[PDB]
Amino acid sequence: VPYNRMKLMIVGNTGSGKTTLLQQLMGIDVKDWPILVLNVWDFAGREEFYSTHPRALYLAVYDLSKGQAEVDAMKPWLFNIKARASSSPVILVGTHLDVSDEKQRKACMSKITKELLNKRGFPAIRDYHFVNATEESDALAKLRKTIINESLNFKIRDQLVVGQLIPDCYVELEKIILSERKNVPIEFPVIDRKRLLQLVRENQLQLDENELPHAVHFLNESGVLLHFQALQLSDLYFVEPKWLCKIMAQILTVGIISRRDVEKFLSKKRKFPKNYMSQYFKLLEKFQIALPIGEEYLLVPSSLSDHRPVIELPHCENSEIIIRLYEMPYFPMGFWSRLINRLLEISPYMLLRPNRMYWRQGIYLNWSPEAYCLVGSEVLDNHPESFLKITVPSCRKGCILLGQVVDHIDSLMEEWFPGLLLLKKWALYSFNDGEEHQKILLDDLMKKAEEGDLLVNPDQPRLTIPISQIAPDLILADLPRNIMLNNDELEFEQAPEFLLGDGSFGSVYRAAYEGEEVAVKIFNKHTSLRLLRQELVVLCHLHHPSLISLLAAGIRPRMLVMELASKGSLDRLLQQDKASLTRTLQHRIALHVADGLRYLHSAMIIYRDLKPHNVLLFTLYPNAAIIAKIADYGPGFRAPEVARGNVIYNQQADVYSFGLLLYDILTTGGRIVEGLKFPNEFDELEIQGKLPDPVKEYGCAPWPMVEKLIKQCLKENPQERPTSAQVFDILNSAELVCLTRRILLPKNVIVECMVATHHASIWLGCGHTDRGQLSFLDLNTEGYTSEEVADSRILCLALVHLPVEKESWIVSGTQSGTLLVINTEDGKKRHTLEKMTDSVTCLYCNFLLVGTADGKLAIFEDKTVKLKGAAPLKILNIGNVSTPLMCLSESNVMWGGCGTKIFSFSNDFTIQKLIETRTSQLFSYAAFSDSNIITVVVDTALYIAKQNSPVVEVWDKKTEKLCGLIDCVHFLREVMMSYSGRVKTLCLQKNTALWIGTGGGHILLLDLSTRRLIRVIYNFCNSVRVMMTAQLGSLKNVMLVLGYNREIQSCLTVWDINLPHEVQNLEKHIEVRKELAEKMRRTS
Ligand SMILES: Nc1nc2c(ncn2[C@@H]2O[C@H](COP(=O)(O)OP(=O)(O)O)[C@@H](O)[C@H]2O)c(=O)[nH]1
Ligand SMILES: [Mg+2]
Repeated sequence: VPYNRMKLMIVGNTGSGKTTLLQQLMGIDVKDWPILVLNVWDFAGREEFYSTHPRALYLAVYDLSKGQAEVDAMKPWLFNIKARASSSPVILVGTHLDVSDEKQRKACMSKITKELLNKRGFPAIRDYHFVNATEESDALAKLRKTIINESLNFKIRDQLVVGQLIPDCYVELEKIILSERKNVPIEFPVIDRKRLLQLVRENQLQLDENELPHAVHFLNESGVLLHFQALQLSDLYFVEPKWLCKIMAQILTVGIISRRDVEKFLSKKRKFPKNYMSQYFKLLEKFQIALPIGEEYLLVPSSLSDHRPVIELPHCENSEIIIRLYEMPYFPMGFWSRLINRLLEISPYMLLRPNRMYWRQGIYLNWSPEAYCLVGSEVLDNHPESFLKITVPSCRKGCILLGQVVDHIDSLMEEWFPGLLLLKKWALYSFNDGEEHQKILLDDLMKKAEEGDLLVNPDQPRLTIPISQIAPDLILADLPRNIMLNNDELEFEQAPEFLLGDGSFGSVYRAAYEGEEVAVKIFNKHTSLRLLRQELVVLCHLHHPSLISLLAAGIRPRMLVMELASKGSLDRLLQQDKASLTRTLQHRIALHVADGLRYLHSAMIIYRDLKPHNVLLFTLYPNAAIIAKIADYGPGFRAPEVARGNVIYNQQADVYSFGLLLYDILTTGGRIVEGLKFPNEFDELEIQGKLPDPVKEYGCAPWPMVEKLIKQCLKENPQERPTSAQVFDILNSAELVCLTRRILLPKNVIVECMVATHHASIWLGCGHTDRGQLSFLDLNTEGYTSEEVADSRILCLALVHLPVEKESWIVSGTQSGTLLVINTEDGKKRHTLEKMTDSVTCLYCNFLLVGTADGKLAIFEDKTVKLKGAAPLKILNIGNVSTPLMCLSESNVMWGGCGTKIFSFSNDFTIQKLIETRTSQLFSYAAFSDSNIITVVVDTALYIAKQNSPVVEVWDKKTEKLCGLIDCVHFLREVMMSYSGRVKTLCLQKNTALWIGTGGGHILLLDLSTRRLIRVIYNFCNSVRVMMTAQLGSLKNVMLVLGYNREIQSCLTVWDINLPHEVQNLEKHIEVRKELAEKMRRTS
């Protein structure tokens, strides 16, 4: 709809009469003026808004009776206007004509025809008038006509360039919002409830990702409300303009003042939340009201004395100091307060605190007679142009100070006062102490710097000056010793065959430095020096192992010598050698990139470019201290948020980009990268966020943990996405590396036993029901079936393998005592062996050993079990009706548990010793010692776990003695009723790893050679049921951990058998690099 509202900006200096001008025509006094409704902003006082937060017409008002001097005073105002809206209309109005002789009128008339109306650099004043008085006038009638017609003309001009007129149509929903924001009654008008207000007005502009940002954008430009977009009080805090302006302006007027006393006053004036108060102070900085000095003080630039304090500097002879001048036509408004804010952080030691003084128009830092710094404004007669003077003592520390000052000045101007980049840079020098200084432009000194000569007096050759004294910042004399270029080491040709690449900065060649391969950036005639120094500032102070460091810089040919990558960029590797891209290598690359991001984010630097083309590899050797680095720190791969082209980049954009990188790493084919070849789908795909399952879609081997990390990372909402610090923490995990698969079982399925086929599937029992039900899991497809095969509940399964006969059978022992034997190659071949006198408690198989609940051990001949109703070879009575067999271990002598005794068997099935373990109660606790044995692990000692024990007993089988206890509670006691500490199962690996499962979701990794805790693996599931060691169909060895996850959920987790080693190796890796980070940062 045809929006017909436009802003009127009235500017001028204090005492101009501009408010009364407005009155008759009809910090900032804001009121509507229906004529066309104008939103009139009367900048009554020094409202910095015109620089702190700069469809509008400008009315420039000045006092004619003051004259030409006032006209000149308006140049900064005009500059500022042009600097933010050169296309906007400007009407120049002189006032006080009734007390100003026409001499002044025509003097100022000629003044503006000579210096503003026909002068570039000012926003082409559209028209002008002179007014006698605000009583009324024909001049004012004409002015009103001018304002109206010109504002119409302006919007016509916008239609010619922008495409919008004074009835330009804007989405009506935005118009509605304006009205909704008008209707707001809040004591402390700070808005967050806007989300609700959207919901109050039905739900308009529902594209929160696009329409909402546009509405907000409009709301600031249209003069309705205020976002403050890196502040915390920014996005969710929309504030009434009247309060923002009023309160901050008042506090200025309510010069060093302690923060706390300001807080005291403010708390009485307006009871803001202390959180808001911290932001309040931050706003004072950003709006140039007050600058932070120490953490307890504010400078308050405005109102500082403007009578440069008497300062006597040490050093007096011309050769003792260095002087630099900046010639300007006028200082921009706010130039000084911004400059001061930057200069306050200067320090010659950053590579005692200074006695600082403030002039408003200058800063004096003291430190020491050895190194001090004075920056301030000075003006000479017959030279209208104002200008800066910088003075430092001529020595290395003085140089360092100078470098910092001029870098801040140039950066200030590039960001805030472009257009000037005027700024005539002069250096002062003399050929003899006691004489006057001579001026020279730095451009000419640069011409001489290229020659490398002394500055030579053209009239008298005997008089020369070593350039460095005049300009030690043209020659890079302020570099750290560590990066000064040694010209006897650097070896390069600049020949075509060494060209590695180029750009707007010049070109890059391959070279040698101190015997190493390096890359040399050359600033080949591209506004050099300034670009060079900008790069030097960024490169220094960033010293992380994952970044490309600087290996000396040199002004003689203007070079940056940097580290050259040995294996090249990731992108190439992805497309050229998947064999190198092992699972181990991939993980390490992810760590190194994550560190770089964490570091740069803590350094307040947004990378904005994470793609495979930017990742450099320095060795494919998986176990190296440094593998990947991020290039050039300081396309279709964009976050969907920033892809809109209407928001601001931040760490969350980088995080999203990282997630995509990780996705690209996961699928080593670079399948989405191949998608780039069809960019119309590729860029949109990323925008949609609808990425396909990396496993299913590309045929990529499973990698859980990472898979969910990517999903967690790539969220649509920036506030939901993980921080880069968190991303790293997640990547820093042995579990991440070694977890390979996780299969959930169907709801309400309880498996009490497992048999993996050693040849890729698992036979599962089922204790959920009370019926003999046998299930089956296909690891190749994660397929699952199940059928009832027996009456009573299946207790134990065993695999009979007869490779000689080319067949195998599953033996199912159950509660009834029967043995159901089923051919694995033929489900129809089912038969039952001689029924046992009690239930079957365990199976082992060659002989099929059947341990029953009455302590009886049946031994069946290897092949015999094929026949239905077959009887055992022999039967032994070990225990009794109350002492069941529960474990047959063998690692050809058997060992096992019977009640509280440990038995052992020969190859003739004779008892070789009955070790009563009840005597262990002399140690530990009798109710733990006196309990049925659950499992026996046979190594160089026996490891016994008893039912409901928290302690594992270690026995010396050679002497039958207790040789130690393992307290599981203790280990988890060190870890900060899920912590039952009950031991569930014991597995043993011959590399000394001992795997102990427990009641809660924890797995302890112990070191058998020292009996020490390697690591606690936890938050696995609710409870661990069984653990198996099994070789996969790929021949890879893994742990099969079956657990409960009560919602009776249960699941199978597959772990890489080398977990114990990965835990230790990873830990080492992380620590080594940690030390290197400190090494680098400390050198500086
Ligand atoms: N002689 C004369 N004085 C004026 C005229 N316009 C404004 N002034 C005086 O200027 C004062 C208004 O200043 P004001 O606009 O409040 O101050 P400012 O906002 O800082 O410029 C009143 O005293 C006016 O009488 C005029 O046309 N003729
Ligand atoms: Mg006023």
